Amino acid sequence: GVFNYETETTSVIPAARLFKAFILDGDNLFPKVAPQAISSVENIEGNGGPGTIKKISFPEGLPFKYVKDRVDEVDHTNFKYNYSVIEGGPIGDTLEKISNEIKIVATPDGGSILKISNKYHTKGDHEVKAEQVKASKEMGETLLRAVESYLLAHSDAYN
Repeated sequence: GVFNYETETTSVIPAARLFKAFILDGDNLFPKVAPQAISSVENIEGNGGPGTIKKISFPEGLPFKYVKDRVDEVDHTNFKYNYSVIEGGPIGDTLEKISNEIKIVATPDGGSILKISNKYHTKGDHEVKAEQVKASKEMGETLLRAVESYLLAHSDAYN
């Protein structure tokens, strides 16, 4: 009973840059440029290389505790990022596993669009709640905005 939440977002930053900074360096940004969304990531070790895990931890006031993500390999030339949320967040209820695939696209006059693919893997019970898909899509849009204005404020970081 998986759900295919194929959504997307828009950013003024070109695809490549948005990737090297908002998708390749979110651990040294999300918290800095977005201390309101992330607090610090812990793991990124070298145990599985392509497909390792990470422990993202938000600041207090969170209804959850943290979130482990699976890089599931990563791209670069075509700006692609196949990762997962697995354990972490509102786990339980009706959402145990979650595989997300992202694909940035550069436009001749539209900056870059982030094609997000939230594949939810719940376990029977009720179906994924769009509202829930929105909360996560909310932290994702806010972060994109953080790394979006971080490149301009700083000296063109990730250039």
